[PDB]
Amino acid sequence: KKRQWALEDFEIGRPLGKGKFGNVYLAREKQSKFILALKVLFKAQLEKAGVEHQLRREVEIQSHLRHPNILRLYGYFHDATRVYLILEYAPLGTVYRELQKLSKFDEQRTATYITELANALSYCHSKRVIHRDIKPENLLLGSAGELKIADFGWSVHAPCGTLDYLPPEMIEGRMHDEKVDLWSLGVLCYEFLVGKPPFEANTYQETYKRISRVEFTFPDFVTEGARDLISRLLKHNPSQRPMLREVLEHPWITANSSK
Ligand SMILES: COCCOc1ccc2cc1OCC(=O)N(C)CCCNCc1c[nH]c3ncnc(c13)N2
Repeated sequence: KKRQWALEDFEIGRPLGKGKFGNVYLAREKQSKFILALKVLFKAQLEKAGVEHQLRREVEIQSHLRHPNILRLYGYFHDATRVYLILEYAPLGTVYRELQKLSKFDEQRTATYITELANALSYCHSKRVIHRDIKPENLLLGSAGELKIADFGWSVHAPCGTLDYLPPEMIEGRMHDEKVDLWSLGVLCYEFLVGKPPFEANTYQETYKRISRVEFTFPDFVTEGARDLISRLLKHNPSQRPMLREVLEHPWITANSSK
């Protein structure tokens, strides 16, 4: 990097969101006036949870990712008690909150989100990078409503968390592959259109069985092109899922996506 960062370089503004390990704040770099987000994580929490060194890896990965639909990490630093991530600010907030406000997305908004996700994942696959738990809460909106993936690139542990967004291979304790991200598109496409993710339940263990079985239904208003895309992405067998190019070339995506 070009700079040594300290907290005194930044004027902190209001909280943008509150996470398990800490909060995200609006901030402004004092000398340049550059507005950004600062995500502040407590070291003690990271340690106790056993994710401290995992974060380090994901930050290094993230620091090398440049793409209009991937939230930019500009730098990072620390002090005795906290880690600080210096991020691109996404002024229209999370897709989660947009989904709550609208209850569900129309086909053009969904198709365009899926296209933008798929471009970002395709850029990440060209670097051998994958994701885990891509969820509306981790997807952000830029100044012109463009999707930004905030969820860092995933890095594994040595060889309780929510199951909604995980593919069969992750949960059955099996080998995994970039094709996890194809499963993620399927889950997200469904959730964008329907308003809830497709394997939801009141219990984790029930959600587990639903995913393993790929057991889900479509409400009557979900159209055939959409049912086609979602069903090809939610294949139990990773090899039967399409490639990212096939998602971008799918007639329902091309009929509804903004070009
Ligand atoms: C290990 O860390 C990986 C990076 O993860 C994140 C980077 C940036 C994020 C959120 C990230 O994770 C999710 C999280 O911590 N939440 C509290 C969810 C709230 C979303 N924030 C709302 C928000 C609004 N405008 C923003 N501009 C930039 N970043 C933002 C936000 N938040």
